[PDB]
Amino acid sequence: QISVRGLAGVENVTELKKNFNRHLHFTLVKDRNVATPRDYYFALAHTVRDHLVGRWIRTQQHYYEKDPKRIYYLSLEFYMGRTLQNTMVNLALENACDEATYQLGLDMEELEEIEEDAGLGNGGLGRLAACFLDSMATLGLAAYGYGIRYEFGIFNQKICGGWQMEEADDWLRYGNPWEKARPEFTLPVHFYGRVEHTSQGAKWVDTQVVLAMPYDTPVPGYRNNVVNTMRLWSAKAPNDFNLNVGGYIQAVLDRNLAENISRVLYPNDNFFEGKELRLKQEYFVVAATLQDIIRRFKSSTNFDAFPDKVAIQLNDTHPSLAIPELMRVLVDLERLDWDKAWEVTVKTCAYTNHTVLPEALERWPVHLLETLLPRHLQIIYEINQRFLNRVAAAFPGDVDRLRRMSLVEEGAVKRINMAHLCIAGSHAVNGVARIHSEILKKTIFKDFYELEPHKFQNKTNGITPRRWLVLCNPGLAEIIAERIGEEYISDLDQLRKLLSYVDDEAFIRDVAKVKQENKLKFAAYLEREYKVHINPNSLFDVQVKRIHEYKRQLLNCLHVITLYNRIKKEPNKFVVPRTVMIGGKAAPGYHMAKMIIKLITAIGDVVNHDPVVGDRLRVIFLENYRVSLAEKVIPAADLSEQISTAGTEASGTGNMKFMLNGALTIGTMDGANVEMAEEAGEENFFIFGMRVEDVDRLDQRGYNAQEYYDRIPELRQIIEQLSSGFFSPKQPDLFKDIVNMLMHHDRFKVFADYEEYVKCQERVSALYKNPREWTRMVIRNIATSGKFSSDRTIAQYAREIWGVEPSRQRLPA
Amino acid sequence: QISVRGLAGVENVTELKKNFNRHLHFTLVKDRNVATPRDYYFALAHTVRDHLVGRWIRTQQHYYEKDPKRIYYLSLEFYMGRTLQNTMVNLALENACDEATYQLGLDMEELEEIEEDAGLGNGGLGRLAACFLDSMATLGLAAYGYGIRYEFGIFNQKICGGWQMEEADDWLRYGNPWEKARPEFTLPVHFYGRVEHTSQGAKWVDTQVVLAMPYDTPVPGYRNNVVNTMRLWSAKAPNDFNLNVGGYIQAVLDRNLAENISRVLYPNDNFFEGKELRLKQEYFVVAATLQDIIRRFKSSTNFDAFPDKVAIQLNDTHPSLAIPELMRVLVDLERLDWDKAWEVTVKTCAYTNHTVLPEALERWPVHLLETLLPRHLQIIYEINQRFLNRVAAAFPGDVDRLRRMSLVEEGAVKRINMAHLCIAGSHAVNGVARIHSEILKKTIFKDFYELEPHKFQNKTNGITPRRWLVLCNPGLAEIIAERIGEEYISDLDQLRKLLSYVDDEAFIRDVAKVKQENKLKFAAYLEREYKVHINPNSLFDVQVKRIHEYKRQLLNCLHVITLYNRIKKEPNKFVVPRTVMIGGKAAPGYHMAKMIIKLITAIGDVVNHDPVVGDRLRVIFLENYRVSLAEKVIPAADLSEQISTAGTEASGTGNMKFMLNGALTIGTMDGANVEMAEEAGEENFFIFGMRVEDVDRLDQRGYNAQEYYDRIPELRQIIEQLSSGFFSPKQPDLFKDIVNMLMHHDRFKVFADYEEYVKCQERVSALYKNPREWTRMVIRNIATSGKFSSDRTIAQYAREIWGVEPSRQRLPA
Ligand SMILES: OC[C@H]1O[C@@H](c2cc(O)c(Cl)cc2O)[C@H](O)[C@@H](O)[C@@H]1O
Ligand SMILES: OC[C@H]1O[C@@H](c2cc(O)c(Cl)cc2O)[C@H](O)[C@@H](O)[C@@H]1O
Ligand SMILES: OC[C@H]1O[C@@H](c2cc(O)cc(Cl)c2O)[C@H](O)[C@@H](O)[C@@H]1O
Ligand SMILES: OC[C@H]1O[C@@H](c2cc(O)cc(Cl)c2O)[C@H](O)[C@@H](O)[C@@H]1O
Repeated sequence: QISVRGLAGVENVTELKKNFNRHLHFTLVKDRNVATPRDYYFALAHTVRDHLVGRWIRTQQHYYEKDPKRIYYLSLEFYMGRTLQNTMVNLALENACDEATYQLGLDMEELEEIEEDAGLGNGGLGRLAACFLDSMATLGLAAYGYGIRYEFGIFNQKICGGWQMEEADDWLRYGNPWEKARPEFTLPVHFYGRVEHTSQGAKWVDTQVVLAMPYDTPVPGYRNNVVNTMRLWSAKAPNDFNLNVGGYIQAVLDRNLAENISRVLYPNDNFFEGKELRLKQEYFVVAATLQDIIRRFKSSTNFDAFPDKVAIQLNDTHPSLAIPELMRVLVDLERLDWDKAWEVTVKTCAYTNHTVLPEALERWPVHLLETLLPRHLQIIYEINQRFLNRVAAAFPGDVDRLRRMSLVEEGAVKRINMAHLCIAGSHAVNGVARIHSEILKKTIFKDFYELEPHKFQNKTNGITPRRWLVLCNPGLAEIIAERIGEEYISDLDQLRKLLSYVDDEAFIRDVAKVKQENKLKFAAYLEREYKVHINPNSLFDVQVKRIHEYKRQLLNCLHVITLYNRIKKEPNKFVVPRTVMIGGKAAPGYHMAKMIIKLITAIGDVVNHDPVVGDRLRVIFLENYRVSLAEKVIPAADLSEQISTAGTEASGTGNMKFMLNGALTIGTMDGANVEMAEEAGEENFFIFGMRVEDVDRLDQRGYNAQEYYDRIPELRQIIEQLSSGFFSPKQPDLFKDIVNMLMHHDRFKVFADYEEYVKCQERVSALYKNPREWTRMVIRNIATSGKFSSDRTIAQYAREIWGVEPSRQRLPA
Repeated sequence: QISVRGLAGVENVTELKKNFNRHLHFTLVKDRNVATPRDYYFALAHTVRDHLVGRWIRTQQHYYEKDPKRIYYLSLEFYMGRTLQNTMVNLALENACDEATYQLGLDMEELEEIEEDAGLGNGGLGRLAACFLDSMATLGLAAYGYGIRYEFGIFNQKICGGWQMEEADDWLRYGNPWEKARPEFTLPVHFYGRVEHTSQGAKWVDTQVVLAMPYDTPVPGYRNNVVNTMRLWSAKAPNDFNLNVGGYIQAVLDRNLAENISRVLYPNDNFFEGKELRLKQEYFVVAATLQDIIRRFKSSTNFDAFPDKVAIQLNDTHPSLAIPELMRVLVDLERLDWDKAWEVTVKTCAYTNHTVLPEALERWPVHLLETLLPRHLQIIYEINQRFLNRVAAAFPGDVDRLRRMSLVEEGAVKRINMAHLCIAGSHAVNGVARIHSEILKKTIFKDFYELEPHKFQNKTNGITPRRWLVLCNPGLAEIIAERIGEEYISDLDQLRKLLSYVDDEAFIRDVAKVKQENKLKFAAYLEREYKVHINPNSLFDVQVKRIHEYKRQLLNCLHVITLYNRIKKEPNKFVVPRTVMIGGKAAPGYHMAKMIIKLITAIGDVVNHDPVVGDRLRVIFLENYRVSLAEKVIPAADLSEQISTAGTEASGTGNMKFMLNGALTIGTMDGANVEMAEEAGEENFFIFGMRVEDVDRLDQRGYNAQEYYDRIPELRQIIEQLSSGFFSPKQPDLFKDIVNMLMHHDRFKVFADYEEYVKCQERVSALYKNPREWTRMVIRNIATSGKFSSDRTIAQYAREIWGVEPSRQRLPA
């Protein structure tokens, strides 16, 4: 049907059809009379997978023969989403499979909706890892993603009575056709025990053993025939584990204890929970990965060349134990001296920071590490002593600097600062957006920047234009390719050529048409799957992301209520119609976030059923926000809400997704928003609110929310409505905690940005009244979004951190 | 190479080779440079499996269209062993795959040794179910095996310092290519809760739900293109199971609790352990199976025809809850009246008893059933009341009969006698050998036989000649086929034609040659895999079976010691050389059985290292006895030890395996031994010891072991050796418990059969001195083993219990 989706050749379609029928018969053991739609999905999945294997084998054979420097990307999260459509896109199979299935009497889109998301991440950090894997394969890098194969990913969110309910994401229930178990590469991981010192150094003994079994998933590059590997570890008990009948039966049942390590993803985003099971997960991934790395390195004695052949990227502090584990292996097992081992470690490891929020920083209690990883604690202490000796020599007499920079934090409970460990043991440390990286050098890591300025870098985040344009928005990808060709898909900077079409009436009409089509289709989805009615002609105002106080869904709520109150005051006055969509998951233990979800639904209940409002304002909570839902709602959006308090969102990536898909942005100068506005031009962005400097000034003075309440009558009305029980008539005091936090304990200064936000929102509504100029501004956004391709980000990591040159050259098919 | 293994056609071998390479590439994602021998096994397994699927689909399509009466065989155990070779045998693919793999540079036998046993059973009862499935498919019966998919089967046995150590049988580690998960047929199973009474009968409410997910395994018939299904249930938690972060994480981890139901096989053979987890397993299999049965029946309202379309066979009392569960479904859910429901239940269900040992009888505490299955207890009480009302009318005034026949046993703890339940609710009750079935009518079920004589039947056990001749002993199958053709494989009675070859010198030589080849190969195995040296010219004296006091491995031990003592007394006297092999697993909590294993190894330690003995006597404990080991050792045996105390081994099946494979039998007149001796003629069997009547006479008098000790000097010497520490010099009192049990607490009268046993063993050694007459007696055994084919057994069940006619006709290929 459409050009960018590849060729549907006669020979190809015929071959796909016969292989589909083969899998249905031999693989699924069904025929067309008994087959369920899920059987049809699996038949297709297996058919597409067959096209990967040849390329997968020859890519790994290529790396063995050429022996390039290998990149190891260590992460506790890979938010992959669905794999079927992505694989077709990267292999140029989409139109062929579409034709083949059509001739078989099947609708491919319907089959695509059957695949479960691989939800092995919480949000931004997990999705970044997924985008990065795609870009690394597209840029021909010898890269491996290493993580944990969680049996249960991020929970499925159900809304009951306006409240979030969690249910287990049993994503492996029906099987996963994409993974390949590799039990032959099973490795032992050690826990607990004690340290013995001998003539030949230290020994870690009396340990409990857990097995790490790898599962490999192919990562295809974009039409370059490269297929890289994501290797995820699963926890397995050894067969003599804990080994009377009561005794025997119980010993077998106790195997669950060891295997619980890979059972479940911790569902916290941007929040540190110091639980032992989480620490076990962090060591488990690190210990198994490093053994696998060293094994592969030896199968090429001399560890001097290790940093020339290995790069390890630490995704946040979660895999920080890689540093003392590499030291442990090199010193204790390989018998290298400390200084040489440390040189290798530093040159091998690099660290990416993703946050400045104090509650998100990993600080593990010494007593935990003492019991679980006694040898690693000893290595950490020795690392600390030697590091502080350097600090003392560089800044003699500065005793407070020593205490500030220490990896060991003193107090009620002694803790290890994992961020401090990562800086000490890495040759590079980067933030994820220009303003974020500057904040790191100016504030939390200032002392470290003063000691080693060369170590500190910026790598602004990006998103993959394959999943986040071609896959989710084919209609937009097509109208673009009609004008400038297909080359932009792997060179997103080419979108700048679209600036010469900003006055082209044909193109303006096509951009607006594609958006309208996306909006209509998404409006149908909401009726079909959630029985909700929306006006497709209204402005689609959307904030989708995890529920957090810093992301200020509450500020959005205040604006929504303002619009409702202004309508009730002057009902017969014209307003630009809006559909306000807010979606996202709250961490199960985050009470305030759960209260915010309830508030949103409570507002919808009042607003959506007021006859006076009509279809001029609708408030909808998007249930179970996840990658597959993002792929639907993002192409349908007109307005992207990126309204975190300045200095709190390290980068954001959802912002970049909306920009690429034809939405305009209302946002603070926070994270990547600053660079987005710089690229598009500030006149083509709806910027409002305090800058980081203004937040700082307010904190020095003291933030007093009452001041805003006293001086803004519209704001006072909202607070009085919330307090009195307007949005909860049966439970008048339901929202007392929210009002209290806003009035007395608001770390994120919601009131302080309220006035500017509302006024900026008025400017949005005014522009939307003029479809032609709205669309022209949209075109200027899409055209300047090229910087935010993860291909650019990864090319920067490759050249400036890993010391490898990306390649766009095809491998033979 | 050999005829019975089928044709190796040019077109077939070429097709097998290309499909092998396809699977290696597309399925295993390997090439010939990286492939492990395990990859080669899996490539072959997948290749052979492909040939099953067409037949599997058309068999189940056939049953849908023809709608025959369906046989449901309910068992907690299916001891399947390996599947690859069995599948090749039944499909006539063995020579073709042998040729195909040879041309690929691979040894097929080596690949076959890589497959794990499916060890989902303990011994005789589990293996019987497996043999039965094979025969039901070979006889074209619409039959389904229903059980539990245990994650861990029977433990692997390791011998350390002469002691049994258990380790988890992680048989699914590498995956199981034979099974097909069917999550679409997932069914809910209820536990706990309470009973509410309404206007419309009783309701079972507030229950905990566990999901039952089926996995289907194909069961091929012998060259008839029939492929039946074994459906095994796996336990799964619902997604809202148990559904704060501590709270959230723990709730997910607690899913293990529900899923523990299918985790592990209880490793007791012939022994009742009244544990709650076992009760849950029994209900789980019953509840899911019955829903599946009724679903299939409705997909053909009127339950009058239910018994015409459904037969349920209960394998021992383990699935006895099928009776009250069928009543529950019919009465509570389908709203049938009690009397009509009961009529249907009785006509549907039949019960097979496998034991008379009191410790093996299932008697569940009322308090357990009250908490776990409150509605079923109510139904059981009502069944009991109505049954006892019939007893009271038939035998008026006989109050003690009422108490004896009651399903409810009074005492310290009230219990439900599950055997009594099964008789009441079944239209047929059978024992597993003629003497066993007579013992049932004369002793434990005498009252029930008096009430309903028509209900009681015999069905003598059998074994499948496919696995237990063609598969494990191709050389013997071939020399037989050369003389009488191939028809005997599915009509074992034809072996009688071999009686006309008992004086044929060519055949005599061939039978002896095949045995010698088997012995040599097995002697090599022991060196290669266990570093033990044996004389292949010695008599192979073997007792393989579970370790139990009733099976009297101890009596064997006494004979072994007697031979050793007689050699030490007259060293320069000639004796027929023997290799005594004893193997089998002990239940983990069975202390005495574990002591017997230690005794056997202790005897070996002394005997095997005495220079005076030389290679005239060797004692070897066969580690980890299981189906795959049985297939090796049984064809290599000369003498089969079947020496249980008369009246204790219900049938035995190992006995039949040895008879078919050219070993002579030394045995008591117990279980099937009686019928074996009757078939072959008593002169061709080495019978010794007390008959059942003699045991009874001894019990009436009082068994006094001291009498035998006082009157038999050879026996006295052995006991004094055991007591003084001759077989345990470092631990003189190690075997004190064994001596004590033998002297004071021997339920199985070991001493009473000692004299006759030793004298009978002398007659064996004498015959072995004359190879020609030994072999002629062997031929007379093999020739009369036809009765003990499970094809005969199943044909009898079909005609006399299930009311269906077996068929030998091919389905179209
Ligand atoms: O984003 C994944 C897919 O979503 C599809 C898609 C988008 C929607 O807005 C709705 Cl409501 C349903 C749907 O299947 C798109 O049609 C398809 O082009 C895209 O590839
Ligand atoms: O019983 C299974 C298989 O056992 C094989 C077999 C028998 C043995 O005694 C030993 Cl030691 C090893 C072995 O692989 C037989 O050669 C083969 O004919 C048979 O099919
Ligand atoms: O770098 C990817 C994203 O990581 C986010 C992020 C930071 C963090 O410490 C933990 C998690 Cl789970 C996470 O998603 C940042 O908040 C966001 O600014 C950034 O865009
Ligand atoms: O019927 C098969 C076999 O079942 C055996 C048997 C009986 C029983 O109650 C429980 C188990 Cl696990 C078992 O294997 C009998 O002991 C044996 O005589 C018989 O040959």
